[PDB]
Amino acid sequence: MRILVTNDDGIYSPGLWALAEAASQFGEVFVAAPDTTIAHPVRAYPHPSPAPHFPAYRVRGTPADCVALGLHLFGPVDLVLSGVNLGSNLGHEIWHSGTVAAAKQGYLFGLSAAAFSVPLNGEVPDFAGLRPWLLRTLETLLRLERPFLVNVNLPLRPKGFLWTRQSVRAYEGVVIPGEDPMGRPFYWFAPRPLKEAEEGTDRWAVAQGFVSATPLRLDLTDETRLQPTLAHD
Amino acid sequence: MRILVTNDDGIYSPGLWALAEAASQFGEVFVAAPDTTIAHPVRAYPHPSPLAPHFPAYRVRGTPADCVALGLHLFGPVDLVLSGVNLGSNLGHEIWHSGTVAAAKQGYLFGLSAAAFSVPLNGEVPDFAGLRPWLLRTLETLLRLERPFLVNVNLPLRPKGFLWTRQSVRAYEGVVIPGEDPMGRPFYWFAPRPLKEAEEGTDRWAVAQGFVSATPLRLDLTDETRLQ
Amino acid sequence: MRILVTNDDGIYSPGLWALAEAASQFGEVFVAAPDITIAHPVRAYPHPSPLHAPHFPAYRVRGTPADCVALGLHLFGPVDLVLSGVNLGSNLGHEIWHSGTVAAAKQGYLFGLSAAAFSVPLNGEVPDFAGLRPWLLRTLETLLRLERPFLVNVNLPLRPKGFLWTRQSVRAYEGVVIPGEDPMGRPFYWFAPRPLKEAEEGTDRWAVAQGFVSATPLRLDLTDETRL
Amino acid sequence: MRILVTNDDGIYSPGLWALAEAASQFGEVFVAAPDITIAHPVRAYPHPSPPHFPAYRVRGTPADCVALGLHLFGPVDLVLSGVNLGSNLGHEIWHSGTVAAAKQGYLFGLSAAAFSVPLNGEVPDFAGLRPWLLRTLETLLRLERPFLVNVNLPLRPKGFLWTRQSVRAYEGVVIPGEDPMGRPFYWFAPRPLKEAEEGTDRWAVAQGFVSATPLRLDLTDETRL
Amino acid sequence: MRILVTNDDGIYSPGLWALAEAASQFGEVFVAAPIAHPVRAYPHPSPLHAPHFPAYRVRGTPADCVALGLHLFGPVDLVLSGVNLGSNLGHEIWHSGTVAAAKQGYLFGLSAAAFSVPLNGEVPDFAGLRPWLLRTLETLLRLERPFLVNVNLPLRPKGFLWTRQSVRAYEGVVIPGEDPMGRPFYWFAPRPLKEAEEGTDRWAVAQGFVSATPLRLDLTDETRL
Amino acid sequence: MRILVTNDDGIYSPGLWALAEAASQFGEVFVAAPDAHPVRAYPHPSPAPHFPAYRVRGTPADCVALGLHLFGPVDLVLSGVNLGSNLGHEIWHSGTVAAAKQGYLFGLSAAAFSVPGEVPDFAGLRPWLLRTLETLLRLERPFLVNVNLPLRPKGFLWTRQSVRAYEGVVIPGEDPMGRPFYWFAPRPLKEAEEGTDRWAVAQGFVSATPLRLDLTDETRL
Repeated sequence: MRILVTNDDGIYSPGLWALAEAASQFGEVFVAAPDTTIAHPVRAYPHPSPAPHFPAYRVRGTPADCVALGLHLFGPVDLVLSGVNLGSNLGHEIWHSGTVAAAKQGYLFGLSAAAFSVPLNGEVPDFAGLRPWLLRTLETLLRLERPFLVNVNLPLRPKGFLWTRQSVRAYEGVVIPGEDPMGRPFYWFAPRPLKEAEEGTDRWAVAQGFVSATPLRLDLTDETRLQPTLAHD
Repeated sequence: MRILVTNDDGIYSPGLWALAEAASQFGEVFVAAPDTTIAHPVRAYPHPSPLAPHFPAYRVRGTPADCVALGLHLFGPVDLVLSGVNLGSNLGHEIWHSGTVAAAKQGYLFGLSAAAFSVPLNGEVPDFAGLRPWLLRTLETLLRLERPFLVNVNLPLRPKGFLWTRQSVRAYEGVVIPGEDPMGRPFYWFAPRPLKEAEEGTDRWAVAQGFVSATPLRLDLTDETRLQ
Repeated sequence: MRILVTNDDGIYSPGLWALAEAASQFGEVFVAAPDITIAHPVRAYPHPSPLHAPHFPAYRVRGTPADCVALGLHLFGPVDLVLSGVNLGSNLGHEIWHSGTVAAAKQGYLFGLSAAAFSVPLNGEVPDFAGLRPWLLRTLETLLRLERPFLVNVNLPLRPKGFLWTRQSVRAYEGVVIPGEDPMGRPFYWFAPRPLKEAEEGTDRWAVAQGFVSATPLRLDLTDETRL
Repeated sequence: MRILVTNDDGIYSPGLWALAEAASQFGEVFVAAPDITIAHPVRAYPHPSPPHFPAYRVRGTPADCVALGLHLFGPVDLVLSGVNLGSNLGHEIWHSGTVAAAKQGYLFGLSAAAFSVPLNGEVPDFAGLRPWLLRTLETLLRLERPFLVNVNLPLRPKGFLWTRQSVRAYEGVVIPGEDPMGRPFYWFAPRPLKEAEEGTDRWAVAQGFVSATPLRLDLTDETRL
Repeated sequence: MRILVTNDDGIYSPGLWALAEAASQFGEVFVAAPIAHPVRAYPHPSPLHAPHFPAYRVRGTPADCVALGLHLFGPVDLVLSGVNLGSNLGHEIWHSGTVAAAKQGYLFGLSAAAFSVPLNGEVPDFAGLRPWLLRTLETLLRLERPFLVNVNLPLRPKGFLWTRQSVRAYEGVVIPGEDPMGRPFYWFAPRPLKEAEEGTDRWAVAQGFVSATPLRLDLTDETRL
Repeated sequence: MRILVTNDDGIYSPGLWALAEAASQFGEVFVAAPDAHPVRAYPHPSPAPHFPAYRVRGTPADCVALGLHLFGPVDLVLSGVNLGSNLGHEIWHSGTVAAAKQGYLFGLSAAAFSVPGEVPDFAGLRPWLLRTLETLLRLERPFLVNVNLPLRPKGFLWTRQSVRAYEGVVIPGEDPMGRPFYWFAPRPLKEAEEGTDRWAVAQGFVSATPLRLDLTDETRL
């Protein structure tokens, strides 16, 4: 099988190259990464892979742009992988994730897809010690009914793997006033969750030391509110 | 009832004032809007509501989410968070990265009822003197629902109805066509297009039929049918 | 004229005797109501018709409503019309398919006799037969003018104020599946299918909703001549 | 595409899996089988399918299975009901639980097809009927949607045929008798006035032809309005 | 004295209202007739021919009737079930629905009795049954409490006997036969070995006496444990 | 000896063929399962060692009557294994139990077998079936025994029937739609006592309760 690897941090992110080297254990691997709805032009320049040579392209566009060009230039492609993003993509963060959107674009194009992320701020992800678990994870996804759309968060030092649901929490909008060093006022926006992540959620799983894998949906409709509204006698 | 009003087009967008005006008809309106992820600092300066009655307002040099948190601290408590009226649609796959929708969701995450308002664009501009009747009718409907609620609303340019809808979810084809600019440089045309037409009952379908579209949104992106 | 009357609620149901007394206005009445293709046994014992109206011959039957049509035609043969009802409960739209009341009539029609099923919408308040009698007589009068043989489904609201021929209501549906739980934590799904629009004028469902008795001529053939 | 498969015999019927298995040869299959309109509680339970298509046993009717089927698995593009052990021809179509489930599917907006094979004697050879189930399924999947067809496969199929429901007049044969314990009763044995007619599902199955009949939803007799 | 009258033949059985009227002669009578499940219930009119009884028609099992019955008319100190339109003697008790209701009442701490009468043949004259029906309740009411008795009234009582349940062995009589349409079948008509020993419910009602058997709830055979 | 096996879940229930196969290790087995009355039945092919089989268009009791006529003489009637419990009060309305009671009413030894979210792994239960059959086969005949095997038994135990008093909990409620109703969620006053079938299965033990046929309460006659 053939795999397209992209991300949203750039063609130089070591997480991009760690994902591609790991994807290569299961198939032909091709890379298309970002430079940084309507028909637009996209410039794509061949990029030499800094490991087993991977045909790569540097795209002047969005990650979704990469997936589309990556399928054109490298088709056929059976799977679309996005990451590994330097930074988590858990709970409410899934919504806005660029990494996730890349995988979602692949699913919308009919392929199977998965986003991979690791937490930042402090220690940098050690990709050598993460290779085993990256591999294990890929081996599992590859045993799912296709196509699939999955969101993966790997902790810094994984001890396991778990299928998770998204953490969904309420917050109290904390606004704390303050003044900068030179006198100018401002507001410190810092929302705190009203409770701890329940077990079974992606956030929990990563805090316990497990690779979290969440199957995503494309439909945002709240049918439990819609259906009753649409009913008649 | 106290209503916080915001958007993502800017304190200067007419869409924003059309909505605050319409919301006033149901309660005391407060406005907080963007100027143009974790504990971060944000600035906010008073702003005179355009002249229409006066609305306490603020321009926030941050995100629509910041506006919502900043509005609840500056005019709290609040009963409802309305975001829009956005100058561009927010149907289907677009809901995902909607700034307008982002603001409303923020209010929801704070225990409040919320709704985003969008009017389709890229051609002509909306007439908010004509849209007002449909806006009022829509708010009136929303306010009868059980609280809290999270609804996404799209209004066609000149509406002739109203439908509770579901999100249009469609598959695509990665149309990539080679080409060069009249100057000589090569490039790739990316033109994604849906494998089919929007279905009856979806938001996209409703709007194309001249109807206002109202979709109740879920916060959980988890696909439970692939988890169990 | 000879008339065979049955139902699918039982021989003690007042909905049964109301239709019998009513039919007794047009001819001699014989009753056969409850207590598979292969040949099967069926017991039938003489039953005393309630001594409150002109006593009519009757038989309690240890079988199905169709078994009833058959034994009746045999112990009372010959018969001109087979009446089934009055069913305590409605038999409208989609419901016509699995109706025991309609079924008995269809059976009579398949033996070459004219037949009609009578039902009255229930759930909550039970019918008042002294007041339905005029409507039973009026409906019966209307049916006896029809070219024979005929097969008709009749539904009468509790307090009718008119009569109308109707076609079967045919609405689209949505399967509402909302989760819940008994007072023991145990998980379960609440399932209630519901139509997606109001019933149309000219349908049985619309008529009774408006307060008009509804009558629908039925077809035996379920073949959709279109796709063939 | 995606397919929901059910029946009214239960989750253990060979007919059901002989259908799910043939269904998987055209798309993602999910099976929901059995154990009023007012809101009622329904419980489903994860059930191991014997290929491998996710499944559920539903403590409910077949309709319930289509409703639940879609909410726990759906969306879905098609509903399949069967194969029912026992035929569903002519007058029988009226009260078939097999057909009622496909019907519940159409009324929900999807295309639907109910499949059935005669019994009352010898069991069917599913692994030996696969030829025409796949063929019968190919023909339908190409039909203009949405559709609602009733399929009746004879035991040893030598062909196909679009049909019309056989509709016939009957004689209410009633012969008295008495059980061994001397008690009296009446034998009720209805029998048709004449044999099935060419073009009907009942005649087609008797000629060894797989029978499919498109079904209408409105029982209204327009030539009387 | 408050009494809940129920049954399993449904809200329109004359046997049910016949029991209520005999029961009202000894206290206030209330009526309800047909895991944690939801149950619907509606007000139902009592036959204006007898002194008004508050009644409900329940869309569930007779066990439900007793549950909802003690909730709506609570407090109740006696649950009577029947009069069933058919006997409930010997091995029949095990499976009787009329008995089940009374049983449910007992499980709830109340005393209870089930009443049955022979059907299939002729119809029971409750007016000509009211004497012994009344007398039977007088007796039942003198018993220590709570009690749980199965009662069977012959079509024309001329006495009353406390009885034991008839327990008989059977010979599995299966007689071959064929119907009119020519097809074969088997007649299963089990016949007991010996007759019904005297002192048994079956012997009593056959002599022409009302039968009353105190029932137990433990199905265990301690003598083999 | 000669063993007749039936159930009430039908001819395709793996629970019937698991009892039949287990019973074949003790005698010749014959099967008669459901889909003064008339009854029809048709030969049926067994899945696994070959057992003479029959599907009866009738009640479970019918299978027992019809099986003794077709394969008689028979010494033991085995009914099950039912998919779903049959403990305490439940015995009363058990079809599985009613089939065995039929064999008993006919002078034969009889036993009912049942197993309670998930499905039973019969290959793993087999050992407990054999072990349970041998035990039963050592009781004086005729006999009627009710047996419940938990999913993964860890013992055996001759039990009595659990007979608990209840409190009829009725709580008003209403469906999502709007239609109101009554919740009838009865509940036992106490917990299942030690040594009763229900308590026993709860402990993970196989349960076997000899059953009586007389429902008379002689202590009050």
